[PDB]
Amino acid sequence: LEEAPWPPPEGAFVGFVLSRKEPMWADLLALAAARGGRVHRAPEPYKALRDLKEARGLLAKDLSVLALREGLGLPPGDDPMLLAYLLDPSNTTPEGVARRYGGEWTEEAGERAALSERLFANLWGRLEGEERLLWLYREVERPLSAVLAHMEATGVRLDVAYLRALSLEVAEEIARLEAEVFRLAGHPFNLNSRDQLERVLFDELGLPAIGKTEKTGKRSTSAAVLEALREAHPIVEKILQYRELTKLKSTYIDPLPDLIHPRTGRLHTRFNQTATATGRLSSSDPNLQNIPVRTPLGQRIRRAFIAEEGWLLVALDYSQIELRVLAHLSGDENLIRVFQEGRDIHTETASWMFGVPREAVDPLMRRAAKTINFGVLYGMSAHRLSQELAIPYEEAQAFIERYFQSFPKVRAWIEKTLEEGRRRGYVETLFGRRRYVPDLEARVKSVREAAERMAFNMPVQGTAADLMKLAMVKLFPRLEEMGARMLLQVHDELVLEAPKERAEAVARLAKEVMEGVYPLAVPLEVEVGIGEDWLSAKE
DNA sequence: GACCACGGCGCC
DNA sequence: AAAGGCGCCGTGGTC
Ligand SMILES: Nc1ncnc2c1ncn2[C@H]1C[C@H](O)[C@@H](COP(=O)(O)OP(=O)(O)OP(=O)(O)O)O1
Ligand SMILES: [Mg+2]
Ligand SMILES: [Mg+2]
Repeated sequence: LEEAPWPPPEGAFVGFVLSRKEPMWADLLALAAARGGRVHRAPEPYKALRDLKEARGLLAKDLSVLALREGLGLPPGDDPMLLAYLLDPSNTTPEGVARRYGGEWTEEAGERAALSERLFANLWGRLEGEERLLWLYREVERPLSAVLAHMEATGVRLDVAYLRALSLEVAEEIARLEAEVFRLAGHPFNLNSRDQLERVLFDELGLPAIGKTEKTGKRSTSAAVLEALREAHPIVEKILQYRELTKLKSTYIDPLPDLIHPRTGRLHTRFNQTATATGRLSSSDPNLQNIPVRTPLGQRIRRAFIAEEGWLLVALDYSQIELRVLAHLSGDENLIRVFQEGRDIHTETASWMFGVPREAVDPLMRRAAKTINFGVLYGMSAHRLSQELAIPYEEAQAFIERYFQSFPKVRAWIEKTLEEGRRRGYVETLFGRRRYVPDLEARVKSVREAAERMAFNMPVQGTAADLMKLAMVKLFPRLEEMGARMLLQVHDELVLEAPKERAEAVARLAKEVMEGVYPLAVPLEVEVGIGEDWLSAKE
């Protein structure tokens, strides 16, 4: 491959080396580009960044985020990772993709640029005549990479001093709990070691082991086990409380304040575009899609995510999105009329679980009801239904005679979905995103049945993901116009930041864009709230 | 220091 | 522990 002096012509493919994976923290070690049988290697990569008009190549978005960090608008364009991921969503890393589609992912920018060029050639050919995947690439994934780059580079503000104070308070409560556990154990041990805990609970104390761990067959110490032991010894309660606190402390309270960026004063996640089997995004480095919210301490942590001075957070959450998608994908009339009319199913379940009027339902009672209706839907055991409801098997089985009894075409839809996955080797979303599920004709029931659950979940979860992504693509230019920002995506929700004076307008526009993204046989409802913090913006 | 598997658990 | 999708923790082990 011919070496030519740096600058490349327009439309060249880029290769780059980062000192580390996170583009907001990374030093740009090298930059190169490829076109027309020439490779161009940058003498000094930061300065060489100014010459490009767009990031075109493997991991295009990551380079674009680093460009934005440096005050440059270098939007991501074609990325062979996105083409390969649409073909087969197990194409998630560039190591894998290079080997599969015609090269080797090295640690050299020039080779990486050449690799991008020839991988795009090959992958663009594989998507010839794959009209619906091409639509997803042009209308969702490629434009979405730009949106996510802005989200990544913008970050979210975090109340740091508040989290530091919270840390010292939770440290004292943890100390209280561990001292009481050690007394009840009759000795101190490492309470964070589940192996040590196993021996204390089941050998030294006499408590009955319920279940076993999956890979190594040890006696389980999980919450589900411990809940069934909640009055068989006073120690179990303390352990459950200790687990809650140390999880939140070790994962959220302590690490997040140390991740504030020195230039932005904000906390920056990565939104991974080729990481799931269904077409959802993921978030990492720090994961901001699992910030807690259920428990009171969880809520305290969520209040730490705050609007910039003079701005408000706007949180928009789709209501019962997968259930509405199912009504559409299947065509079940009784499910369609429930949404056409305007009933609630999470609240319907909660008021019958807890045995209270509907007016007496609240947020945390609906939390319980989400394990039940989703859980039950995607192939839950009658037996486990009994456990989390905490009732007999006779009442848990008859619920899956009622949750299903009314809806003939859901069953027919699952079965149709499974038979097509067996035939074609893949299942698909409403827009034709594929997941290959090979184990549907496996000869071992438990493997076959796990594969089935995965297979009929994907059109549902994947369609909801497609809708949210499309909604993000259309919403983004409208917010830039209003001087507003998109901060986070959490599967079925978005969090925006709007100047105080334009917040209510932003809220109304965003809602309307999300409700009418792609009309279905049933309406999409979005709940919206505005606030100084992430918690209060939903309440 | 790094990587990994595992159990465990946060969110959707 | 009991018939969906993730990423990150501490442990325990390894190199
Ligand atoms: N426990 C779960 N198991 C499987 N899927 C889940 C679970 N919790 C949530 N999801 C999926 C299904 C939801 O439609 C989707 C979005 O989550 P979420 O907002 O919490 O519930 P929801 O959209 O159905 O109700 P709502 O928004 O009205 O409170 O993610
Ligand atoms: Mg939600
Ligand atoms: Mg695991």
